Amino acid sequence: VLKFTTEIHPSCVTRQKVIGAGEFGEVYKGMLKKEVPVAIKTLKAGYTEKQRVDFLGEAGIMGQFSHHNIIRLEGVISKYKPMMIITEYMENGALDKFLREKDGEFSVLQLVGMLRGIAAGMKYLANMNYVHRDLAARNILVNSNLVCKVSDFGLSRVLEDDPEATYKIPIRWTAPEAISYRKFTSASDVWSFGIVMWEVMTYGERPYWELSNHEVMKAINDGFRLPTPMDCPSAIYQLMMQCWQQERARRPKFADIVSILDKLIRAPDSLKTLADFDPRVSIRLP
Ligand SMILES: Cc1cccc(Cl)c1NC(=O)c1cnc(Nc2cccc(C(=O)N3CC[C@H](C(=O)O)C3)c2)s1
Repeated sequence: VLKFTTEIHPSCVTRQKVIGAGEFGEVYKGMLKKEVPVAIKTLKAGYTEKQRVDFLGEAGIMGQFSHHNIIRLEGVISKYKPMMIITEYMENGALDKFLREKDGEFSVLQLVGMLRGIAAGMKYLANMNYVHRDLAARNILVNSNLVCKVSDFGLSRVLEDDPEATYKIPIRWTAPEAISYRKFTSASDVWSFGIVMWEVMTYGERPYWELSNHEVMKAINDGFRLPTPMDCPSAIYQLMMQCWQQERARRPKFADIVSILDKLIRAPDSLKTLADFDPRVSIRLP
């Protein structure tokens, strides 16, 4: 896969600021030689064979894709150490943190547009035979045009690197069959997409609040589902609910999701009809 990747010389790359970090490398904002901003992920000397395969495997996978809603690879530094993966720079960072910092600042149409973009990237990945396994707002990046792009690619590194994945998966974003018998498919990614819809429409509320992982699994198995967000179009809540069908075959495909979201956006008055919100509090005044 790496034959598809541009090998970039280190003198073309300036790291400027740390924006992410782990035990074996960091992510930087930087510039790439007409200079352009880029994100730069490093792998420090001493890495194992498995770490090298996982790290360059992420770039190898990303280099196979060309889609507006999938993070673009610019190239790699593999002939010098530390090794680096260089991608486009998404100026607004991770979607979950972005929404929590911008609570209430977007229109419903803007939020639905973000979901359409995520769904288009996921339809592309699914049709390219790539199962994400860790779809969540924390793994979507947002640029200065409000474009949302799917990130976090690889094999075993995806669930290994995510702190939300517990002994190892991120339970409350994961479909039942993936938890119960390890069946990860594009239809389990659709379940996750339903969770991401709820994260977007709530401005980054944590799914299921303080329920424990066991309590979430028991609730889902008993037929409970997340309640409607505040100010959520009825069509959007119906769509996320259908993503959470227990029976995999009843879930929409991403092709259906993209189609529905595009129709709603193109007739935006459809989004003015809101699902009823069940208040958890009662305020009464004489
Ligand atoms: C997705 C991917 C896979 C492998 C290797 C790499 Cl280099 C990448 N690309 C990335 O991780 C990223 C691309 N764009 C990113 N943007 C980003 C991430 C986290 C925070 C921010 C952000 O909003 N910041 C605002 C304050 C600070 C700044 O102004 O740079 C950081 C931006 S991360």
